[PDB]
Amino acid sequence: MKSYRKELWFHTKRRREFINITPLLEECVRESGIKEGLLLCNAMHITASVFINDDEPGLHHDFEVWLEKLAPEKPYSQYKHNDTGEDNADAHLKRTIMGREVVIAITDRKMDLGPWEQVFYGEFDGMRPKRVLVKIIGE
Amino acid sequence: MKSYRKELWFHTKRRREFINITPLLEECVRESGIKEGLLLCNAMHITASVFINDDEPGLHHDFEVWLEKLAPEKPYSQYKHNDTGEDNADAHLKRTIMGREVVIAITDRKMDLGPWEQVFYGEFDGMRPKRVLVKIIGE
Amino acid sequence: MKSYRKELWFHTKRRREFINITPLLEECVRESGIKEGLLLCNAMHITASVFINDDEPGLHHDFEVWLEKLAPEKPYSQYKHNDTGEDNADAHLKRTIMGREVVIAITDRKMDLGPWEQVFYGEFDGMRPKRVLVKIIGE
Ligand code: NA
Ligand code: NA
Ligand code: NA
Repeated sequence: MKSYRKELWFHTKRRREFINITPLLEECVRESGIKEGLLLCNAMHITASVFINDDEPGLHHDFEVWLEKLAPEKPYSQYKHNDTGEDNADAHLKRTIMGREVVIAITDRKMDLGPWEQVFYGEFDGMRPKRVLVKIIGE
Repeated sequence: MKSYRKELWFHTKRRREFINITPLLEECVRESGIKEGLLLCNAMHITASVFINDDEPGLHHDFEVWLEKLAPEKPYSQYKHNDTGEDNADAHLKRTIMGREVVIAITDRKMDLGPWEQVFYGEFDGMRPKRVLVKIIGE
Repeated sequence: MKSYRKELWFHTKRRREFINITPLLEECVRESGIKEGLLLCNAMHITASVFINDDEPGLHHDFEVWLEKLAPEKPYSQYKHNDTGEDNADAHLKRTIMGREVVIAITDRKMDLGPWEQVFYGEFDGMRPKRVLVKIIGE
Protein backbone atom coordinates (compact mmCIF):
# COMPACT_ATOMS: atom_id res chain seq x y z
CA MET A 1 0.00 0.00 0.00
CA LYS A 2 1.21 3.45 -0.83
CA SER A 3 0.81 6.48 1.37
CA TYR A 4 1.65 10.11 0.94
CA ARG A 5 1.73 13.04 3.33
CA LYS A 6 2.27 16.77 2.88
CA GLU A 7 1.64 19.80 5.08
CA LEU A 8 0.63 22.96 3.27
CA TRP A 9 1.29 26.17 5.21
CA PHE A 10 -0.54 29.49 5.11
CA HIS A 11 -0.02 32.89 6.68
CA THR A 12 -2.88 35.10 5.58
CA LYS A 13 -2.65 38.88 5.37
CA ARG A 14 -6.02 39.31 7.07
CA ARG A 15 -8.08 37.56 9.73
CA ARG A 16 -10.36 35.79 7.27
CA GLU A 17 -9.59 34.58 3.74
CA PHE A 18 -10.54 31.83 1.28
CA ILE A 19 -7.63 30.37 -0.66
CA ASN A 20 -8.07 28.02 -3.64
CA ILE A 21 -5.71 25.09 -2.93
CA THR A 22 -6.87 22.80 -5.73
CA PRO A 23 -3.65 23.10 -7.74
CA LEU A 24 -1.56 22.21 -4.69
CA LEU A 25 -3.62 19.06 -4.10
CA GLU A 26 -3.25 18.16 -7.79
CA GLU A 27 0.54 18.29 -7.35
CA CYS A 28 0.32 16.11 -4.18
CA VAL A 29 -1.70 13.55 -6.08
CA ARG A 30 0.71 13.64 -8.99
CA GLU A 31 3.84 13.21 -6.93
CA SER A 32 2.30 10.47 -4.77
CA GLY A 33 2.14 8.13 -7.74
CA ILE A 34 -1.09 6.73 -6.33
CA LYS A 35 -3.48 5.56 -9.05
CA GLU A 36 -6.55 4.61 -6.96
CA GLY A 37 -7.19 5.72 -3.42
CA LEU A 38 -8.61 8.29 -1.02
CA LEU A 39 -7.21 11.72 -0.24
CA LEU A 40 -7.89 13.50 3.04
CA CYS A 41 -7.26 17.18 3.29
CA ASN A 42 -7.90 18.85 6.63
CA ALA A 43 -7.24 22.01 8.58
CA MET A 44 -4.77 21.15 11.36
CA HIS A 45 -6.00 24.19 13.31
CA ILE A 46 -9.36 24.36 15.01
CA THR A 47 -10.14 27.86 13.71
CA ALA A 48 -9.91 27.06 10.02
CA SER A 49 -11.53 24.85 7.39
CA VAL A 50 -10.94 22.83 4.28
CA PHE A 51 -14.04 22.65 2.06
CA ILE A 52 -15.15 22.30 -1.53
CA ASN A 53 -17.27 24.85 -3.33
CA ASP A 54 -17.24 27.40 -6.18
CA ASP A 55 -14.36 29.71 -7.01
CA GLU A 56 -16.57 32.72 -7.69
CA PRO A 57 -16.03 36.06 -5.91
CA GLY A 58 -19.72 36.81 -5.40
CA LEU A 59 -20.16 33.51 -3.58
CA HIS A 60 -17.08 34.13 -1.44
CA HIS A 61 -18.62 37.41 -0.41
CA ASP A 62 -21.89 35.60 0.34
CA PHE A 63 -20.11 33.04 2.58
CA GLU A 64 -18.44 35.90 4.50
CA VAL A 65 -21.76 37.63 5.09
CA TRP A 66 -23.51 34.34 5.99
CA LEU A 67 -20.88 33.14 8.40
CA GLU A 68 -20.92 36.51 10.12
CA LYS A 69 -24.68 36.12 10.52
CA LEU A 70 -24.46 32.60 11.90
CA ALA A 71 -21.35 33.10 14.06
CA PRO A 72 -20.57 36.80 14.53
CA GLU A 73 -17.04 37.80 15.42
CA LYS A 74 -18.19 40.61 17.72
CA PRO A 75 -18.81 41.55 20.41
CA TYR A 76 -15.97 39.41 21.73
CA SER A 77 -17.61 39.47 25.16
CA GLN A 78 -20.49 37.25 23.99
CA TYR A 79 -18.19 34.25 24.00
CA LYS A 80 -16.78 32.68 27.16
CA HIS A 81 -13.85 31.32 25.17
CA ASN A 82 -12.69 34.94 24.80
CA ASP A 83 -12.88 35.69 28.54
CA THR A 84 -9.14 35.54 29.17
CA GLY A 85 -8.02 37.64 26.22
CA GLU A 86 -8.43 35.48 23.13
CA ASP A 87 -10.75 36.92 20.49
CA ASN A 88 -11.15 33.96 18.18
CA ALA A 89 -14.23 32.16 19.57
CA ASP A 90 -16.16 32.99 16.39
CA ALA A 91 -13.51 31.31 14.24
CA HIS A 92 -14.09 27.96 15.98
CA LEU A 93 -17.80 28.33 15.15
CA LYS A 94 -17.30 29.49 11.55
CA ARG A 95 -14.97 26.56 10.84
CA THR A 96 -17.60 24.22 12.23
CA ILE A 97 -20.08 25.42 9.60
CA MET A 98 -17.67 25.10 6.68
CA GLY A 99 -16.12 21.88 7.98
CA ARG A 100 -12.72 20.62 8.98
CA GLU A 101 -11.90 18.31 6.10
CA VAL A 102 -12.65 16.98 2.66
CA VAL A 103 -12.18 13.43 1.52
CA ILE A 104 -11.69 13.04 -2.21
CA ALA A 105 -11.52 9.95 -4.38
CA ILE A 106 -8.37 9.33 -6.42
CA THR A 107 -9.18 7.61 -9.68
CA ASP A 108 -6.72 6.98 -12.52
CA ARG A 109 -4.10 9.20 -10.80
CA LYS A 110 -6.41 12.21 -10.44
CA MET A 111 -8.80 13.74 -7.99
CA ASP A 112 -12.25 12.47 -9.00
CA LEU A 113 -14.14 15.77 -9.05
CA GLY A 114 -17.29 17.19 -10.55
CA PRO A 115 -17.22 20.07 -12.99
CA TRP A 116 -17.17 22.96 -10.50
CA GLU A 117 -15.54 21.42 -7.44
CA GLN A 118 -12.66 23.47 -6.12
CA VAL A 119 -10.88 22.93 -2.82
CA PHE A 120 -10.41 25.85 -0.42
CA TYR A 121 -8.57 26.67 2.72
CA GLY A 122 -10.96 28.74 4.79
CA GLU A 123 -9.01 30.86 7.22
CA PHE A 124 -11.07 32.33 10.08
CA ASP A 125 -8.25 33.40 12.44
CA GLY A 126 -5.24 34.11 10.25
CA MET A 127 -2.19 36.40 10.23
CA ARG A 128 -0.15 33.57 11.76
CA PRO A 129 1.36 30.39 10.31
CA LYS A 130 -1.25 27.67 10.01
CA ARG A 131 -1.35 24.29 8.42
CA VAL A 132 -3.37 21.99 6.23
CA LEU A 133 -2.66 18.28 6.04
CA VAL A 134 -2.88 16.21 2.87
CA LYS A 135 -2.86 12.47 3.33
CA ILE A 136 -3.34 9.95 0.52
CA ILE A 137 -3.58 6.21 0.75
CA GLY A 138 -4.07 3.65 -1.98
CA GLU A 139 -2.18 1.96 -4.78
CA MET B 1 -5.72 -3.43 -2.72
CA LYS B 2 -9.17 -3.33 -4.17
CA SER B 3 -10.97 -0.22 -5.29
CA TYR B 4 -14.42 0.43 -6.60
CA ARG B 5 -16.05 3.45 -8.21
CA LYS B 6 -19.60 4.26 -9.26
CA GLU B 7 -21.41 7.47 -10.17
CA LEU B 8 -25.06 7.64 -9.19
CA TRP B 9 -27.12 10.14 -11.20
CA PHE B 10 -30.19 12.12 -10.17
CA HIS B 11 -32.58 14.45 -11.94
CA THR B 12 -35.08 15.66 -9.39
CA LYS B 13 -38.59 16.82 -10.28
CA ARG B 14 -38.30 19.85 -8.00
CA ARG B 15 -35.61 22.26 -6.86
CA ARG B 16 -35.11 20.60 -3.48
CA GLU B 17 -35.51 16.92 -2.54
CA PHE B 18 -34.09 14.31 -0.17
CA ILE B 19 -33.56 10.88 -1.73
CA ASN B 20 -32.72 7.77 0.31
CA ILE B 21 -29.73 6.20 -1.50
CA THR B 22 -28.87 3.56 1.11
CA PRO B 23 -29.96 0.62 -1.05
CA LEU B 24 -27.82 1.85 -3.95
CA LEU B 25 -24.75 2.04 -1.69
CA GLU B 26 -25.51 -1.47 -0.40
CA GLU B 27 -25.38 -2.74 -4.00
CA CYS B 28 -22.06 -0.87 -4.60
CA VAL B 29 -20.58 -2.50 -1.53
CA ARG B 30 -21.88 -5.90 -2.56
CA GLU B 31 -20.57 -5.77 -6.10
CA SER B 32 -17.19 -4.37 -5.02
CA GLY B 33 -16.34 -7.60 -3.24
CA ILE B 34 -14.52 -5.55 -0.61
CA LYS B 35 -14.67 -7.15 2.84
CA GLU B 36 -12.95 -4.46 4.96
CA GLY B 37 -12.46 -0.87 3.92
CA LEU B 38 -13.77 2.68 3.73
CA LEU B 39 -16.51 3.99 1.48
CA LEU B 40 -16.73 7.64 0.44
CA CYS B 41 -19.94 8.95 -0.96
CA ASN B 42 -20.04 12.58 -2.03
CA ALA B 43 -22.04 15.07 -4.03
CA MET B 44 -20.04 15.93 -7.16
CA HIS B 45 -21.97 19.20 -7.44
CA ILE B 46 -21.45 22.13 -5.13
CA THR B 47 -25.17 22.74 -4.62
CA ALA B 48 -26.03 19.33 -3.21
CA SER B 49 -25.18 17.07 -0.28
CA VAL B 50 -24.68 13.52 0.82
CA PHE B 51 -25.51 13.01 4.51
CA ILE B 52 -26.75 10.45 6.98
CA ASN B 53 -29.86 10.88 9.09
CA ASP B 54 -33.38 9.52 9.66
CA ASP B 55 -35.77 8.44 6.94
CA GLU B 56 -38.82 10.00 8.58
CA PRO B 57 -41.07 12.47 6.73
CA GLY B 58 -41.58 14.80 9.69
CA LEU B 59 -37.83 15.23 10.03
CA HIS B 60 -37.43 15.85 6.30
CA HIS B 61 -39.97 18.60 6.62
CA ASP B 62 -38.07 19.97 9.62
CA PHE B 63 -34.77 20.04 7.66
CA GLU B 64 -36.51 21.94 4.83
CA VAL B 65 -37.87 24.55 7.24
CA TRP B 66 -34.54 24.81 9.11
CA LEU B 67 -32.38 25.16 6.04
CA GLU B 68 -34.69 27.85 4.72
CA LYS B 69 -34.23 29.69 8.02
CA LEU B 70 -30.45 29.38 7.98
CA ALA B 71 -29.93 29.95 4.25
CA PRO B 72 -33.05 31.39 2.62
CA GLU B 73 -33.52 30.93 -1.10
CA LYS B 74 -35.10 34.38 -1.53
CA PRO B 75 -34.80 37.20 -2.22
CA TYR B 76 -32.27 36.21 -4.87
CA SER B 77 -30.87 39.74 -4.75
CA GLN B 78 -29.42 39.22 -1.26
CA TYR B 79 -26.67 37.08 -2.73
CA LYS B 80 -23.88 38.44 -4.92
CA HIS B 81 -23.45 35.01 -6.49
CA ASN B 82 -26.87 35.57 -8.11
CA ASP B 83 -25.95 38.98 -9.57
CA THR B 84 -25.48 37.78 -13.14
CA GLY B 85 -28.63 35.69 -13.41
CA GLU B 86 -28.00 32.53 -11.39
CA ASP B 87 -30.47 31.95 -8.56
CA ASN B 88 -28.79 29.13 -6.70
CA ALA B 89 -26.62 30.94 -4.12
CA ASP B 90 -28.75 29.51 -1.30
CA ALA B 91 -28.12 25.96 -2.50
CA HIS B 92 -24.35 26.37 -1.98
CA LEU B 93 -25.10 27.47 1.60
CA LYS B 94 -27.69 24.76 2.33
CA ARG B 95 -25.30 22.04 1.11
CA THR B 96 -22.63 23.45 3.39
CA ILE B 97 -24.88 22.86 6.41
CA MET B 98 -25.80 19.30 5.45
CA GLY B 99 -22.31 18.45 4.20
CA ARG B 100 -20.69 17.29 1.01
CA GLU B 101 -19.83 13.71 1.88
CA VAL B 102 -20.11 10.75 4.17
CA VAL B 103 -17.38 8.26 4.90
CA ILE B 104 -18.62 4.87 6.01
CA ALA B 105 -16.75 1.86 7.33
CA ILE B 106 -17.02 -1.43 5.44
CA THR B 107 -16.87 -4.38 7.79
CA ASP B 108 -17.48 -8.01 6.82
CA ARG B 109 -18.71 -6.93 3.35
CA LYS B 110 -21.31 -4.48 4.68
CA MET B 111 -21.69 -0.85 5.55
CA ASP B 112 -21.03 -0.63 9.30
CA LEU B 113 -24.05 1.41 10.35
CA GLY B 114 -26.02 2.11 13.48
CA PRO B 115 -29.67 1.19 13.79
CA TRP B 116 -31.21 4.29 12.19
CA GLU B 117 -28.49 5.47 9.84
CA GLN B 118 -29.74 6.06 6.32
CA VAL B 119 -27.80 7.75 3.53
CA PHE B 120 -29.41 10.60 1.58
CA TYR B 121 -28.78 12.65 -1.47
CA GLY B 122 -29.80 16.18 -0.55
CA GLU B 123 -30.64 18.09 -3.68
CA PHE B 124 -30.78 21.89 -3.26
CA ASP B 125 -30.70 22.96 -6.93
CA GLY B 126 -32.24 20.13 -8.91
CA MET B 127 -34.26 19.63 -12.10
CA ARG B 128 -31.02 18.91 -13.96
CA PRO B 129 -28.74 15.85 -14.11
CA LYS B 130 -26.45 15.73 -11.10
CA ARG B 131 -24.09 13.20 -9.71
CA VAL B 132 -22.98 11.45 -6.57
CA LEU B 133 -19.69 9.58 -6.39
CA VAL B 134 -19.18 6.31 -4.53
CA LYS B 135 -15.60 5.26 -3.97
CA ILE B 136 -14.54 2.23 -1.93
CA ILE B 137 -11.06 1.11 -1.05
CA GLY B 138 -9.92 -1.86 0.97
CA GLU B 139 -9.56 -5.61 0.72
CA MET C 1 -3.87 -4.42 4.16
CA LYS C 2 -4.63 -4.03 7.81
CA SER C 3 -7.95 -2.97 9.24
CA TYR C 4 -9.15 -2.27 12.73
CA ARG C 5 -12.58 -1.72 14.21
CA LYS C 6 -13.82 -0.71 17.65
CA GLU C 7 -17.14 0.57 18.98
CA LEU C 8 -16.93 3.04 21.83
CA TRP C 9 -20.08 3.26 23.97
CA PHE C 10 -21.48 6.20 25.92
CA HIS C 11 -24.37 6.69 28.30
CA THR C 12 -24.41 10.33 29.30
CA LYS C 13 -25.89 11.60 32.56
CA ARG C 14 -27.65 14.47 30.80
CA ARG C 15 -29.30 15.13 27.45
CA ARG C 16 -26.34 17.02 26.00
CA GLU C 17 -22.63 16.58 26.73
CA PHE C 18 -19.23 16.89 25.06
CA ILE C 19 -16.79 14.09 25.88
CA ASN C 20 -13.09 14.21 24.95
CA ILE C 21 -12.40 10.82 23.29
CA THR C 22 -8.89 11.56 22.03
CA PRO C 23 -7.17 9.18 24.45
CA LEU C 24 -9.49 6.33 23.42
CA LEU C 25 -8.65 6.89 19.74
CA GLU C 26 -4.94 6.95 20.62
CA GLU C 27 -5.33 3.49 22.17
CA CYS C 28 -7.23 2.23 19.05
CA VAL C 29 -4.42 3.46 16.85
CA ARG C 30 -1.81 1.91 19.10
CA GLU C 31 -3.42 -1.50 19.29
CA SER C 32 -4.18 -1.58 15.55
CA GLY C 33 -0.48 -1.72 14.74
CA ILE C 34 -1.18 0.39 11.66
CA LYS C 35 1.74 2.65 10.76
CA GLU C 36 0.24 4.64 7.84
CA GLY C 37 -3.43 4.93 7.09
CA LEU C 38 -6.74 6.70 7.63
CA LEU C 39 -8.94 6.57 10.71
CA LEU C 40 -12.68 7.20 10.58
CA CYS C 41 -14.51 7.98 13.74
CA ASN C 42 -18.25 8.52 13.52
CA ALA C 43 -21.39 8.72 15.60
CA MET C 44 -23.47 5.61 14.86
CA HIS C 45 -26.58 7.47 16.05
CA ILE C 46 -28.23 10.23 14.08
CA THR C 47 -28.62 12.52 17.11
CA ALA C 48 -24.95 12.75 18.01
CA SER C 49 -21.64 13.91 16.55
CA VAL C 50 -17.95 13.24 16.38
CA PHE C 51 -15.92 16.42 15.78
CA ILE C 52 -12.57 18.01 16.43
CA ASN C 53 -12.11 21.26 18.31
CA ASP C 54 -10.68 22.77 21.51
CA ASP C 55 -10.91 21.20 24.95
CA GLU C 56 -11.66 24.47 26.72
CA PRO C 57 -14.72 24.89 28.97
CA GLY C 58 -15.57 28.41 27.80
CA LEU C 59 -15.75 27.19 24.21
CA HIS C 60 -17.90 24.21 25.19
CA HIS C 61 -20.29 26.64 26.80
CA ASP C 62 -20.21 28.75 23.63
CA PHE C 63 -21.07 25.73 21.44
CA GLU C 64 -24.02 24.91 23.72
CA VAL C 65 -25.37 28.46 23.47
CA TRP C 66 -24.75 28.61 19.69
CA LEU C 67 -26.35 25.29 18.90
CA GLU C 68 -29.38 26.26 20.95
CA LYS C 69 -29.63 29.43 18.86
CA LEU C 70 -29.30 27.62 15.55
CA ALA C 71 -31.41 24.57 16.44
CA PRO C 72 -33.46 25.16 19.59
CA GLU C 73 -34.64 22.17 21.57
CA LYS C 74 -37.97 23.82 22.46
CA PRO C 75 -40.80 24.19 21.90
CA TYR C 76 -41.00 20.54 20.86
CA SER C 77 -44.12 21.36 18.85
CA GLN C 78 -42.14 23.36 16.28
CA TYR C 79 -40.79 20.14 14.82
CA LYS C 80 -42.92 17.64 12.90
CA HIS C 81 -40.48 14.88 13.83
CA ASN C 82 -41.73 15.28 17.42
CA ASP C 83 -45.42 14.98 16.48
CA THR C 84 -45.86 11.41 17.71
CA GLY C 85 -44.13 11.79 21.06
CA GLU C 86 -40.41 11.96 20.34
CA ASP C 87 -38.71 15.13 21.55
CA ASN C 88 -35.33 14.84 19.89
CA ALA C 89 -35.84 16.67 16.55
CA ASP C 90 -33.37 19.36 17.65
CA ALA C 91 -30.67 16.77 18.26
CA HIS C 92 -30.76 15.68 14.60
CA LEU C 93 -30.23 19.33 13.64
CA LYS C 94 -27.50 20.05 16.22
CA ARG C 95 -25.54 16.98 15.11
CA THR C 96 -25.79 18.19 11.53
CA ILE C 97 -24.01 21.41 12.48
CA MET C 98 -21.20 19.69 14.40
CA GLY C 99 -20.92 16.82 11.94
CA ARG C 100 -21.22 13.06 11.97
CA GLU C 101 -17.60 12.04 11.57
CA VAL C 102 -13.94 12.90 11.52
CA VAL C 103 -11.34 11.36 9.28
CA ILE C 104 -7.82 11.52 10.64
CA ALA C 105 -4.50 10.64 9.05
CA ILE C 106 -2.35 7.97 10.70
CA THR C 107 1.32 8.70 10.23
CA ASP C 108 4.18 6.81 11.89
CA ARG C 109 1.70 4.93 14.14
CA LYS C 110 0.01 8.09 15.46
CA MET C 111 -2.90 10.34 14.72
CA ASP C 112 -1.48 13.18 12.61
CA LEU C 113 -2.92 16.15 14.50
CA GLY C 114 -2.24 19.83 14.90
CA PRO C 115 -1.34 21.34 18.24
CA TRP C 116 -4.84 21.89 19.62
CA GLU C 117 -6.88 19.22 17.87
CA GLN C 118 -8.93 17.13 20.25
CA VAL C 119 -11.63 14.65 19.28
CA PHE C 120 -15.06 14.85 20.91
CA TYR C 121 -18.21 12.86 21.13
CA GLY C 122 -21.02 15.39 20.97
CA GLU C 123 -24.10 13.94 22.58
CA PHE C 124 -27.35 15.78 21.77
CA ASP C 125 -29.89 13.16 22.93
CA GLY C 126 -28.20 11.16 25.65
CA MET C 127 -29.15 9.27 28.82
CA ARG C 128 -29.24 6.05 26.79
CA PRO C 129 -26.51 3.77 25.42
CA LYS C 130 -25.08 5.16 22.21
CA ARG C 131 -22.16 4.30 20.05
CA VAL C 132 -19.21 5.69 18.17
CA LEU C 133 -17.40 3.68 15.53
CA VAL C 134 -13.64 3.74 15.00
CA LYS C 135 -12.40 2.21 11.78
CA ILE C 136 -8.78 2.26 10.63
CA ILE C 137 -7.34 1.02 7.39
CA GLY C 138 -3.77 1.03 6.17
CA GLU C 139 -0.48 -0.74 6.70
NA1 NA D 1 -9.44 29.56 20.35
NA1 NA E 1 -23.86 28.48 -8.20
NA1 NA F 1 -35.32 11.20 16.18
